[PDB]
Amino acid sequence: MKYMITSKGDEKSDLLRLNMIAGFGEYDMEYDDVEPEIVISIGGDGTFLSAFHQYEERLDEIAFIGIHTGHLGFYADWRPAEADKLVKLLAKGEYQKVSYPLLKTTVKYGEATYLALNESTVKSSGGPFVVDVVINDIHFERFRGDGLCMSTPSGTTAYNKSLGGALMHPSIEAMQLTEMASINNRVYRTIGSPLVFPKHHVVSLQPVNDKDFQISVDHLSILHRDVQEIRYEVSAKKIHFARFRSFPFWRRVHDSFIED
Amino acid sequence: MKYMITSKGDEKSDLLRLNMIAGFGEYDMEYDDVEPEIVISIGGDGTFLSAFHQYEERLDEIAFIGIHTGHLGFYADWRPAEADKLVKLLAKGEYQKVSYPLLKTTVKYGEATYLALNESTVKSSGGPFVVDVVINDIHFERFRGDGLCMSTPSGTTAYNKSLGGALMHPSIEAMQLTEMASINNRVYRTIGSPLVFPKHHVVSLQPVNDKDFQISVDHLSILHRDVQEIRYEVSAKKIHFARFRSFPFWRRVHDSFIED
Amino acid sequence: MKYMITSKGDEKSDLLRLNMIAGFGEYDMEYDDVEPEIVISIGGDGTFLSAFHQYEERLDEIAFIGIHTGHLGFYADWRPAEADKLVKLLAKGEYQKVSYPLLKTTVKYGEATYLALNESTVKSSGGPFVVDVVINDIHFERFRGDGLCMSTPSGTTAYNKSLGGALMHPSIEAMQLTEMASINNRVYRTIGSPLVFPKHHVVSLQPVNDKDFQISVDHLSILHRDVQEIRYEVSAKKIHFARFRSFPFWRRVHDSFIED
Amino acid sequence: MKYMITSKGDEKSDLLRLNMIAGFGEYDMEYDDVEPEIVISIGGDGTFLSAFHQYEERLDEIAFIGIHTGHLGFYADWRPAEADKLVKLLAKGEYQKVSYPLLKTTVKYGEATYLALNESTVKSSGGPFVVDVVINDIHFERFRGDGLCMSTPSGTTAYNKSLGGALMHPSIEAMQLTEMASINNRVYRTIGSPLVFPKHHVVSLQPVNDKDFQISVDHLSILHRDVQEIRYEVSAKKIHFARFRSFPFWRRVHDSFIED
Ligand SMILES: [N-]=[N+]=NCCCCn1cnc2c(N)ncnc21
Ligand SMILES: [N-]=[N+]=NCCCCn1cnc2c(N)ncnc21
Ligand SMILES: [N-]=[N+]=NCCCCn1cnc2c(N)ncnc21
Ligand SMILES: [N-]=[N+]=NCCCCn1cnc2c(N)ncnc21
Repeated sequence: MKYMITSKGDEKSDLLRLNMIAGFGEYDMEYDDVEPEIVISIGGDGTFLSAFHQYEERLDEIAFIGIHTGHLGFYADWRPAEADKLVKLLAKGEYQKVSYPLLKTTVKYGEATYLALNESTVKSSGGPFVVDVVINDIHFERFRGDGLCMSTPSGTTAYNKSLGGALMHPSIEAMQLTEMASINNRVYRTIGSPLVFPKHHVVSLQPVNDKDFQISVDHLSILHRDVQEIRYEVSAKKIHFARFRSFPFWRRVHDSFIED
Repeated sequence: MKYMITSKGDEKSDLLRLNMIAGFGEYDMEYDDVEPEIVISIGGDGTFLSAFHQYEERLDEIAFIGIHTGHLGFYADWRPAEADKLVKLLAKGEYQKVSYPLLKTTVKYGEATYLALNESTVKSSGGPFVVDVVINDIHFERFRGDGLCMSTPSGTTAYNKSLGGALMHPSIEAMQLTEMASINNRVYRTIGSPLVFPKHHVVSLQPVNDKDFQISVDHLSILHRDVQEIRYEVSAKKIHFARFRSFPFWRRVHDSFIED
Repeated sequence: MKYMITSKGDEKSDLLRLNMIAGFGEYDMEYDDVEPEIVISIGGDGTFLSAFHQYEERLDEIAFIGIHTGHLGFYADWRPAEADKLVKLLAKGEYQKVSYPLLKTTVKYGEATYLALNESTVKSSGGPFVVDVVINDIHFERFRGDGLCMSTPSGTTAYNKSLGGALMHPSIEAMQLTEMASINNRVYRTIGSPLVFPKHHVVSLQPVNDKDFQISVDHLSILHRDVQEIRYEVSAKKIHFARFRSFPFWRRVHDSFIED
Repeated sequence: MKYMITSKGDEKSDLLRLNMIAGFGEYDMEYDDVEPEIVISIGGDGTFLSAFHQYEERLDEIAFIGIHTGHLGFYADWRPAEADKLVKLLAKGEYQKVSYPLLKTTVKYGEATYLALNESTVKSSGGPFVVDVVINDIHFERFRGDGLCMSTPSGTTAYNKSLGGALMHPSIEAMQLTEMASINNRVYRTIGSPLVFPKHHVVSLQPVNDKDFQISVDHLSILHRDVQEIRYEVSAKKIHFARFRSFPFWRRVHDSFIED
């Protein structure tokens, strides 16, 4: 059973990484960042996202685990001083795997798929943002504002939360769309409410004038030219976590936003 | 196969009801409001809610169908002039049944269960509303404001929508909690975001000073004294609709809030 | 120069009141709760509101001052341990007076005026809340929801803030109206945005079906039957504070909601 | 008394412009786009903003007037078919001038002032947006989100409205700040409520890491590097409108967002 460990690169996370590799050396555990089976993130949630995207082609073969050196994270939910007990149970242990749903983002020109852990956003490159929203091949609305954000269940606690979106429990295979500063007068009308779509529903964005958009998936932001369709749906692929303890999602929400 | 038809009582809905009973008389269809198998609502969504609560003890044995004489409703989605084609297919037809999730509300003193189609709300009888929120036996927050609203998937388009809640597709077995004018300063903290809970999750409300609350289930509002716990969870019971046509939930949302 | 002191009634505020009366006795300062010139509140903001409404017929003749025994308040902005220095400067001192705007609320039947320090709210007695909104004799909208709240500048930090309202600086003679869980579909339309009205603007509420409303002014809540019009405007009367120090309104907002 | 007329450039507005110049030729009215006294905008609100910024150095010497060829605008509030009656009263008439407040935006490096009619916004060039907010030389908060928007009274109906801001009547000399998708957890805290500042209050933005910002004034968007301070305050300069009729601001709000 192979493993690898990424670090935030600062003074604290690098020294915590070298002490776990030394601890993992007392066990016959091979370090392999090429085709690992246990990926360990040390730092914050952004480090976990980078660690996730580094191996998004082997999601079935990998069980993730995150350690937080700064604040408490939603994916990095392991205190740094608890690493020695983590190394012990992650070696000689069987534990159990927990899986979360993911978001597929398809872009067509005149196809490019993506996998997101938190959210995927769309904005305009310069001019005003105007798109028609199609839900299962039915025109629902014509949005105009700053943009739109489609979130995963676990990602509702991120950017989705800042846009008024609802926090969904990760056991629900769904995706949530939220609006960014839309225009609503007697002429232009958007729904306003966040929308939650189940598995096997397809939300499609279609341009109306400008065909250049600034699509961002998680932290990765990029620019697309002459875009024909942006296609959202819940991915069949799932991330796999490795849990040694009961840390409820609703408890992580509490400690992060209420008090801890 | 028995049937019954409730009416809004006005001049328009009563005459539409008598023309369907006459149409149903050409077929060997017995009218029975005691133990029917097909309940028909004529009027609005409020008439459908009353028709629902009139037979919430025979939900498996009943397939509902609603006709709207005023506006377009979410449960009453059949144009009045389409009643003759409805009577024809509802008699000699097999159609297909569609089921939505429901909400169970338990109240304990020193137990009383309820079934809601839209939402269940809690407020205080006079004084300020203060409750502790417990999620699966874990204290999540101490709310203080006007009250709280727990919504069903199909009920997100009602009161839940007015509170900033997200609109969920009815195929998702879940419930959504939304806040009513909460207080948030450096001392008192609520989450603010609407919360979506899956099946088999229990949200419990517990008093902090006053033990009298104005609990309302759908339209039925009542007052409870010396309350110990308000217990929410997704009911195992489901309502059964009878669909003769493709009318997507997202299309009903469009026609009701965008344009029609 | 006469004075009086009200108390929250608890063990802490009553003992703090008797130590100031003893301190005020070393000076030739007459205690008079009939026609005072300096009203002192000890406890919280609710105690200050009661102290305000106890003498709302002598607002020009009174300069208010509040002490907070619990949390920090917006009107009770004096630490309890700073009472001896307060008694000293309030006796032999000239200080300076600060004035805030107030809200006039007129109710007509088939007239009853009120003065509010924070806000005045309107709801329905049982049935749905439906009112037409008239602004300077021009029909602006037909509201339907839970109710409406009209706030004073200093009251924007209270109930107005919980309804999404903006926080106005008290030096602005204005009033702010905010909506309570309104209904908005393709048929019924409200503005949604909080509205800020200047001096000499009249916002009038007019019933549409039910003519019974639960009008509340600050903490005082009451019920009115067969109501014809609810009339809002900025009062010409102003409350008078007595400031010995620089405590900016924006600083009080910071300490109350950010950190202190 | 000189005059000039700008056009949207389309087929409809250009032909409406040439018919007014011909009408203004029957009167001894000199056309002068260098130093006019009456500026006329034909098209939309964006055309009025460009017409405003074309002469923001002669605001006292100019009384503006806008005609709308597309929708109804807030600054272009004159029906196209009413141009002949406009030309008549604008020539031989005295009318009356109406003045609105404006927003001053100062940027310092290691000064550049601006005048806005609607709003001024700040965002980050790439990285996360983090700024400290200083109000009259007092640190109020440390914002982190997408950005911030400071609005004028008449501009509250634009971008400010899309951010949850309140609509202020133009007779109030003030400015309103609204937040753009801020982050709020147990660590990072923003006020959330829109803030309304009176005349002679200074809101200052100060960077925390990145010193490059995408400042936008009305429609004009630009990029600033190595920024030290962004300084907001209500300008002493005021725009001057020329009104021939009673068109209340609250009525323009009604026709634009409710119905017309
Ligand atoms: N991109 N970036 N950097 C900002 C990272 C902010 C914290 N954060 C990242 N993911 C999150 C998540 N799923 N739930 C809650 N909080 C999260
Ligand atoms: N109680 N009551 N009367 C007011 C009824 C208002 C309309 N309405 C009722 N249920 C609804 C629902 N599920 N989705 C959308 N709209 C609904
Ligand atoms: N009614 N009551 N009790 C609840 C009192 C809550 C605190 N509070 C009262 N006035 C306030 C005000 N103007 N600004 C901020 N906070 C205020
Ligand atoms: N920049 N740009 N183009 C978009 C212009 C949108 C309409 N609009 C411009 N100013 C406005 C204002 N003060 N109140 C309301 N609506 C306004």
